[PDB]
Amino acid sequence: SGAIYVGNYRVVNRHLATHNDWANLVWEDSSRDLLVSSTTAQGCDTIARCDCQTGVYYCSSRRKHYPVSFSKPSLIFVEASEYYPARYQSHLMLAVGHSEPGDCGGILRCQHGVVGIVSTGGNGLVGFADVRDLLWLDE
Ligand SMILES: CSc1ccccc1CC(=O)N1C[C@@H](C(N)=O)C[C@H]2C[C@H]21
Ligand SMILES: [Zn+2]
Repeated sequence: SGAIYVGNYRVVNRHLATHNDWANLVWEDSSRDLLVSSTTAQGCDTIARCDCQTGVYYCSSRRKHYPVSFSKPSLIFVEASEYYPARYQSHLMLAVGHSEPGDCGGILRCQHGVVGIVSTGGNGLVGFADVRDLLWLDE
């Protein structure tokens, strides 16, 4: 579980999105595991606009924040699931770190703000869905 709240937007994993998110849909992308829904209240999360490759992510399965080195956003194969068939997921960033299925949504942050959220994991790895290219979130 976990969301990003910037201005009149809510950013969640598309596989974890609720009925309200779909009733107030702004943009969704299956290949990125992202969904953006509109909000009534004003959100206050700063989105990072950078090329950072080091940051800190929240791990709800360990109740701890972890510093990580992460890859540049890319097309990375993800195995079949109960939400998506086997496919390349775009704008994904991998790091060495603990991830569990319910850790999806945990925020990855650098010194410049929110980078993205936990999307994939397993085998001593954690994958983050990047949100830095979505410039319309700020505007
Ligand atoms: C971080 S979740 C996790 C953790 C350890 C091991 C396995 C998983 C499962 C995983 O990688 N997922 C990928 C996600 C996707 N983007 O397609 C769909 C939901 C099922 C989540
Ligand atoms: Zn940064």
